[PDB]
Amino acid sequence: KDGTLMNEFTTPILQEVMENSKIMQLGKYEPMEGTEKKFTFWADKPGAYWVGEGQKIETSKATWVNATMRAFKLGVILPVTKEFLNYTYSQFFEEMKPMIAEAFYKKFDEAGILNQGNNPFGKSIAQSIEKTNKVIKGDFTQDNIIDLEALLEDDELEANAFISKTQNRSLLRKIVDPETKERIYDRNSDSLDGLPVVNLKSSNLKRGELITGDFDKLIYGIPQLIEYKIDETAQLSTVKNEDGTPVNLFEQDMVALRATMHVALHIADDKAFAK
Amino acid sequence: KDGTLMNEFTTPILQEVMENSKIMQLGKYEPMEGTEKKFTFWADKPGAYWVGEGQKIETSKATWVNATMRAFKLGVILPVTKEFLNYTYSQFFEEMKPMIAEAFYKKFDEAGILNQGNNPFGKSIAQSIEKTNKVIKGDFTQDNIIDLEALLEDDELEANAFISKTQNRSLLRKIVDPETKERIYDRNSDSLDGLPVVNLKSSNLKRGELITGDFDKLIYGIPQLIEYKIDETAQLSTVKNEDGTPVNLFEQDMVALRATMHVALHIADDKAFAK
Amino acid sequence: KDGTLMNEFTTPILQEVMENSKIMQLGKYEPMEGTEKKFTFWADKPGAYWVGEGQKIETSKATWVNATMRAFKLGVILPVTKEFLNYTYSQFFEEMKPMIAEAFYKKFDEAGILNQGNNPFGKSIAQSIEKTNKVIKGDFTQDNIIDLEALLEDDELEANAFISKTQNRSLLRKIVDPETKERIYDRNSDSLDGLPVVNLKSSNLKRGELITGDFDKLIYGIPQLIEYKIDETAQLSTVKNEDGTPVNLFEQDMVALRATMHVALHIADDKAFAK
Amino acid sequence: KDGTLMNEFTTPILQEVMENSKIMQLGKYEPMEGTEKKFTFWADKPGAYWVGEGQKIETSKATWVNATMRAFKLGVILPVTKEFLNYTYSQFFEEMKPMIAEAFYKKFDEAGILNQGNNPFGKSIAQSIEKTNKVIKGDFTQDNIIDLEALLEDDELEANAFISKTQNRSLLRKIVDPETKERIYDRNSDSLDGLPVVNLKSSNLKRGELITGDFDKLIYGIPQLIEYKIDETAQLSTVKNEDGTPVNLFEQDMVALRATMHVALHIADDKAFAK
Amino acid sequence: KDGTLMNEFTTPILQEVMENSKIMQLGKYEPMEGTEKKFTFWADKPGAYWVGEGQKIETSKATWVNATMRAFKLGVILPVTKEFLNYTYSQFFEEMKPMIAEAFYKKFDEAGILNQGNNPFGKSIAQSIEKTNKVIKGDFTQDNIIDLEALLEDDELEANAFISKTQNRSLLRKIVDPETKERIYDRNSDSLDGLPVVNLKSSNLKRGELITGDFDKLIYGIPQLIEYKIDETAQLSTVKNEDGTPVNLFEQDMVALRATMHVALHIADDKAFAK
Amino acid sequence: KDGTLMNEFTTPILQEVMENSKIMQLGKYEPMEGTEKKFTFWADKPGAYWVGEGQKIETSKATWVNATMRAFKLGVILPVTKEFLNYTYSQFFEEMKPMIAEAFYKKFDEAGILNQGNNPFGKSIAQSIEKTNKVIKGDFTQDNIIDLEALLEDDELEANAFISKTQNRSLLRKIVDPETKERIYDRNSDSLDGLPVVNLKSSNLKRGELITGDFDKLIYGIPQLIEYKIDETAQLSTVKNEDGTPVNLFEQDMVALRATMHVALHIADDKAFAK
Amino acid sequence: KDGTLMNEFTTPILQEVMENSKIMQLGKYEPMEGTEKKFTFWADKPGAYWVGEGQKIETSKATWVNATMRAFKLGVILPVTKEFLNYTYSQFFEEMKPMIAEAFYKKFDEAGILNQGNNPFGKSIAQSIEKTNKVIKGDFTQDNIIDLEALLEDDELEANAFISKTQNRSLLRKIVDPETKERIYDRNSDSLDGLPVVNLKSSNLKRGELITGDFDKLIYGIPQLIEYKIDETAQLSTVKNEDGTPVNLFEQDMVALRATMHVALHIADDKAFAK
Repeated sequence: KDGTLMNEFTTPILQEVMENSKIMQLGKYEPMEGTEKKFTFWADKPGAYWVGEGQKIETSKATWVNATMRAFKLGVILPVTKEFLNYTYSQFFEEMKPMIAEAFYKKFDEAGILNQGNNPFGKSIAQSIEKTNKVIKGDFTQDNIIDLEALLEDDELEANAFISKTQNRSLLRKIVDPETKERIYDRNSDSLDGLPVVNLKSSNLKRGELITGDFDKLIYGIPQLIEYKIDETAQLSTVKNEDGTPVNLFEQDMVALRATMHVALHIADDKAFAK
Repeated sequence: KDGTLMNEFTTPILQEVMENSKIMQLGKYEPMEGTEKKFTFWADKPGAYWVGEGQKIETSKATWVNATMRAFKLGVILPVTKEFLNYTYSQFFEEMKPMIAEAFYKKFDEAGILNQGNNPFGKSIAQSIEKTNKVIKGDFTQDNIIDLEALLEDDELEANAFISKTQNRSLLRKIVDPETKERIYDRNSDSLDGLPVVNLKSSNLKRGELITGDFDKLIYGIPQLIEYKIDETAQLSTVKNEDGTPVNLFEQDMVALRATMHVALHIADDKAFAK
Repeated sequence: KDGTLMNEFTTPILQEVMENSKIMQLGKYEPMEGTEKKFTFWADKPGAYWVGEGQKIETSKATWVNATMRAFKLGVILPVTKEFLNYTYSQFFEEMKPMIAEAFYKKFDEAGILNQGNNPFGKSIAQSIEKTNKVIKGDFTQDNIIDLEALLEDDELEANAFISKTQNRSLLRKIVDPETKERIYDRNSDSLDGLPVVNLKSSNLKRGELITGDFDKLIYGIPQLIEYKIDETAQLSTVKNEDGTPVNLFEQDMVALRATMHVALHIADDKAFAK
Repeated sequence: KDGTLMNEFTTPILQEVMENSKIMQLGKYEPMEGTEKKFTFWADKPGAYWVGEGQKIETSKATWVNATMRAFKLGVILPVTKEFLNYTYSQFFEEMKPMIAEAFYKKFDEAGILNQGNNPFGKSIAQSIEKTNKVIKGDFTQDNIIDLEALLEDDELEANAFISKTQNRSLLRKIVDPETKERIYDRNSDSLDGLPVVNLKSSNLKRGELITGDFDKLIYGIPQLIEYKIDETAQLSTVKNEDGTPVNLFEQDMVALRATMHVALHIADDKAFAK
Repeated sequence: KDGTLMNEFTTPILQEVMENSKIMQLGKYEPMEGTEKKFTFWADKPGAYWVGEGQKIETSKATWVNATMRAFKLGVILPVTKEFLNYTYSQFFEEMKPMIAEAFYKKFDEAGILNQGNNPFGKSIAQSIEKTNKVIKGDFTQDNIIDLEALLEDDELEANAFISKTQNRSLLRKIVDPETKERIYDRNSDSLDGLPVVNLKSSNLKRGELITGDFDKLIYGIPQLIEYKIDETAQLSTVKNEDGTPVNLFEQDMVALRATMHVALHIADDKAFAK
Repeated sequence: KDGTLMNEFTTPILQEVMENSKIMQLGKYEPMEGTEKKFTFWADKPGAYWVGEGQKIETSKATWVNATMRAFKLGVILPVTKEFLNYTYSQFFEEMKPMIAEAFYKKFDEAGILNQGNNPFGKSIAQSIEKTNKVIKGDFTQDNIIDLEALLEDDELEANAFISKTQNRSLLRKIVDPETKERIYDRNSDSLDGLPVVNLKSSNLKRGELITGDFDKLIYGIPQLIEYKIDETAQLSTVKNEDGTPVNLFEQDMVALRATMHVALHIADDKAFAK
Repeated sequence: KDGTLMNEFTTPILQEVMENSKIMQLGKYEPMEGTEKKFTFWADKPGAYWVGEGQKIETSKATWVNATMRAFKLGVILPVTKEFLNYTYSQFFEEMKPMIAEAFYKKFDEAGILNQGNNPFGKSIAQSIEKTNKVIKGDFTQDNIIDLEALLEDDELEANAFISKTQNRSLLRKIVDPETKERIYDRNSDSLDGLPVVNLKSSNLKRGELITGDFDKLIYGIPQLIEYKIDETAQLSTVKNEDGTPVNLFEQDMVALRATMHVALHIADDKAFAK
């Protein structure tokens, strides 16, 4: 069990959607360190004569919580000896240094886009649904999607683009208005009211389109580094038993990433509710 | 509390609120205390040739009380001490003068278009609801929006621009007529039915566009500051707080912007009512 | 009486009603001395190898209408004495030449609809409704508006222009036809109706919309006149004995305009009535 | 009694009546005193290796009628004295020859296109409605208008041109269709039907479309010279007493016209039903 | 009595009906009256370590059919005596060959389009509708016309051209269509559902949408004059012979046409039915 | 009964349409039986200054099917004696190789896209559509057609064209989009949204189109092999009766062309709702 | 002659009428439609070194009343014929306009000072009767005249000149008493209390002297309308008595002016009372 030589390559199933995950979130400006904060609150009070009204404005909301990339894998442990012996599995791990790094890049944006993904904690849509009642309950319609865009507009803002899941994109494109097109019906993605939609692969989102405005994407950069020591799930091949093993044999490259997502005031959400 | 070495940042909202205050209201400039407005009506003569019938009416309108801009409080006082010590906070104090100037029009629009803190006797919606009930009850529709414009135009007038809210912006986009697909909100130009309409973004207005013809903007400018003594004083952790608290040293920045608005006694409104 | 300063004079409202009055109801500015005449001829015969019988017609038309003039009188009584002392009241009567012109144009255009002073041959709409039925009680419809235009087109000649009030203009824009291409509304063009529509603000019409074939308008009259009262509506100033008679006046400015309205053969009529 | 100086007829209805009276309604006009039209019916019979029998016969129909425009009575009698004295009335009588020429077309169309105007040697829609019916009377609708074209195809198998009536255009425009085309005419389109035809003035027919395809209106019509003796109607009063009609001195212009209409059993007529 | 007289017969609208039969069929001319075959094709599907099993064989259909063109009877009896004395009636019988050819095409088309026309064995419209429900029963609709083509597509056959009638053209135009464009009878291309449709004169049944795929055109030729012996349709006393023998009279003018048509079960003709 | 030689060949306008069915689906050809496998996402870490997660996906995919062109005997029994004696039926069996190839393309597509056979079985497009439940309930409408194309583009890559069944193509031709453009129809090439829709002759597919772009199509080659010794009996008789097929010359040739198809869950299809 | 005049002469004692014009002066001259507001005293107190406490006040004047000068009665009618015929009397009427200008100033000053026949509310004697009486009169005395100025000084007001009638001037200057004080007379003008004062020609009582402090002068000019209309209001006797109707003949000129005197808080006035 676990240890066979065979040619394997991953293509356009998850890696294609991974590269555009944070770009769909619209990461306006990438900061060096997690210290980006908004200060303006805007204060004024109108009187008439012989009166002095006071005004105060001071705010700071910085986002800094690094999320690591994938370490040495249990499946790659059986393939590590195949990497040393054959050229096929070595090129597979070298392609993984970009493919699985993109998967770590995908899950980092998914932490903000979905509440179930916990890494950044208190960022984008994950913080939006809990703090503000922006999510519309029920079936996503052409009028309901514009009503979802109203929730993003309610906090003195405007929605840029709506992030769509693999199953949520079908339900959004199915709905069409009484007279207006709404569902595009040509080649382009179906718009909620006017703004274009971008696809983002998610595990939590199934029905309804969530829209994000201004939430920054800033990172140290998801890389790859070859190492000998990594503690995870135990793996054994022949004449060996592993219980507290980490440093003994090299399985896969311990990739390093330090990513952060800037928190927004209000971002739109949509979900199907049944009782 | 400390309050030292901080970077002040402004979000893209103050620039939009300041420009739309008088532009949506169509406030004509007048260099006088209060306001003066005129209205005239002439009479016609009979069919038979002998003598011509005279008597012609002349009516005048005036507005009172110009709302003054609010001075800086304890929040800006903590930053002004940092402005004297640090180079970065010194430019922030001058930027605070410009931000409050934008907020001065924001309070003027709240007093002008809405009845949130009425400084003038005719406050668009307050002038409508008290004198002539032209407001349409119920949900906003494309047929109902033109009918709302019909309510203002019936009393010898014409609808120029409908003041849009944050929730009303996307509510107009959702609205569509039985035959006509026109709504105008997602596009660069937004109109109620045909004639151009600008968004006001007010705390008092909840849902529904409110049309208005002519108004006034007088003697308005920007904040004048040098050295000011506070009267009431907001509660703060930094520096001493007292009942008769004022500062001789640089802490508070004074403001000077007085403006008054006149009503034509014919303006439309829209609001949702529960069945 | 009070008195008070005139300050300023309005022009904005009267300017729109003055220009559109003569062009309304398909107006023709054709020069006529005293009265204009129109004639029509008809013949009918069929037969062979026998005596022939023929017929001939000669029609006569008359249009005799007098000038519309208005003095300063009881209406501008507080401004008549104020003309000698204040600069605003003196310039008011000179500017009233264009304001009373709007009133002189107001009665001439209203005579086509109905009006109190019927200078013309009855009324261009009332005599047309008595000759041919076109008006329907209830509510004006978009399909019915095309039928109303066809109602004038059926008798004698095809209709070109449809006259409408300010309240009717907003009501016609609210109305939409069964086909998308058929309905024009407020969104497309200045005119709501399909055919050429002219705005005429009058108390006699008040939401009706009636069409006309072809009617002529001939106007000639200078606005320069000054005399010591003739009509006398109400007493002025109150300081001397005896009040009522038109004898002895301090200041009065009269403006005359002699205009004759020529009757059309066939026109349309439409009015709304509550059930 | 007493008529001088003033002359010239405007002729608003006579100008358009001459164009589409017989020219639009009928296909071709081939000049003859008694024109004859022919039609052949082909025979066909199929069988298995036997003799083929089938009688084919050609049926011909002749049309001969002379409808001349007569010299005018009563009206021209007062005008003849004015023609001899004044140059204006003499030129008016020569222009009346061209006006009566249009009236001769009006009398020809009344008994040629319309049902029973002068009843000039039968034919017209009157012959079609009595012998073969083909009218299908009812309410004027979009389905009923197509049924009029279908009635011509059911009896003779020939497509018919649009109606030449202005009073029927009012009933035609009021009709609404499920399709976007609607078919209304007058507002933008020349004709509601498939083919294009101009509306003509009707004296006998009140309401309903007069659609006819293949027809013949052969004519030899021209204005004739005025003679000394004529008797038709009322005699004119002057210095010498006269009661019996003979003219003697006064002259009225006649016309020599021979117009005939040919039938083809393909004409549409609509009539309103009320019980 | 039937008196012989010199008269030229008109070609009328019947001359265009000749080309309709072959154009609606859209089939190649076969060298002789025989048989046309079509393959059934297709074999059993995929399988490893298994038997192949049998496949379908080609099936031939009957293409040869008996037909006859009728000769002129007692209808051309008065014309035969006029042919001997005058050159006009003699040239009329030679020109009647083209008229008889139109009748010869009319009999062939009547079998393919209708059940009332009896000539060909196994009617194209009648037998196909009886064997399988392809023809629409009830009200004529634009959506129902596509449904008739869909019934033909169920048997793996695409409709090339729709068989149009003069009565059916007005019925198809009156039917409401979901599309904003709308074809309506004929404009330039004339389409029933999508592809181009040809008009055909049909006295039998009529007033219903018909569609056709591929029907055979066959060799026959035109008229062959002999002027001897006849079956005799009308008996008469002096104009025609009582006994069917014709003796030596040249009223016969024999015609030769033995054509045929064979088509697959795809063509269907809709018919109106009363509830 | 009766196995007589006819010496007649039947082909074209049936075999040509079936050949373009399976190849138009667009898939990469593979040398041996076995599909290309792709790994599905590697797991990621969430925390900083910790061990990190380690998991990688293993790729798995397979496609194995051996297709064959069937040897005919059920219909080739009479044709076997005709092939051995006459050159026409012998050349017909060689031309039947192109007919069997059409069946080989038909069986490859019908098992996948329509699930008529179980050749693909596991990797069948219709079976995958049932497993995914992406099918739209109801009639094939313009709104449903755009939703069907979007259903594939949401889950995976956007499909090129929706696979038609000719009968479904005609029903979809009746439906047209909201914008001024007809969907598919019969202009030049039928298209669902982008690329040209491939019509496939199917027994299972009748109404509703399935959209698949990334579906594999691979074959061993073309079907051509020798004929020797009888197998699988359906019908065999001429002079002596037989129960089981053995001995003598073969009726039609069994031909080898092993084809297999792999799927990636893209097809959706549409089913009509019945109550 | 009664009405007829040959030689016209200028009016005697012209300097006395001009002296009354200059007498109506105490508190400047300002031209307006009504009365202009004059600000209060506003005093300030020294108090101490550090604390700065004072007072500021503003007073307002009510805007009312304007001047008028009317046409002369009876005597003007005699002068009307003389002015029209002779150039010398016409120049005398223009010189009479300057004499009536002196009378216009005389009327406004006299009615304000005595009898209260002015339109102006609160002036000299009318101001004393409404607010507070300063001096009581019975017998003319030197001590009583000094007490009148002391009564005005008690309400904080300094008098510059005491205007009085010609009958009261001699009584105030010279009085039989024990000791005489303050008279002047020989220097420039006779004094009542101890200041130089001008006497005005007015219809006033001989017993009782009046004193003025501050009263505003206002004017709009003199002699505006020269040509007179119909005379009816004035009582005429010369040449022809006018009561009802009168032709266009100028008798006397109409003069236009506007006067309003500012109401003083303290003004001295004395009125005679019986014992």
